[PDB]
Amino acid sequence: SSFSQHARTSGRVAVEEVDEEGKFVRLRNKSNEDQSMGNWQIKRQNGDDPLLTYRFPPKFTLKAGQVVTIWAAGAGATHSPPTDLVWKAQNTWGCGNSLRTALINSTGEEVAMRKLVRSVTV
Repeated sequence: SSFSQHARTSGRVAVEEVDEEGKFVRLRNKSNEDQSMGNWQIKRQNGDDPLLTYRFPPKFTLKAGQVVTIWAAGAGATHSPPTDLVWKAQNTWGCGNSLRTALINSTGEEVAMRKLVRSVTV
């Protein structure tokens, strides 16, 4: 339309419930390989606006079909590990044209991506 919703997956991760206009990324491990989320980096490019990333803690692992939730400080989400990873340096994305969000896996390969693409999307 004048907004297209997208996400794309590696398999053993899917961006399963992607909750619009910067509310949450509900992340599930859709194929059955247990992946180390202590070795993650969640990263975002916002428009022609700033370059952010959020870094993960070296202790945790995602299960072959469990659920996890990562998101932004004032999005209605609590600071609640290892289930709700709430980041500080942005509270959500209160203005955007084309937002590209993606998680970098347990070995540093990009595996589960979410894109919200609005005003001037070809």
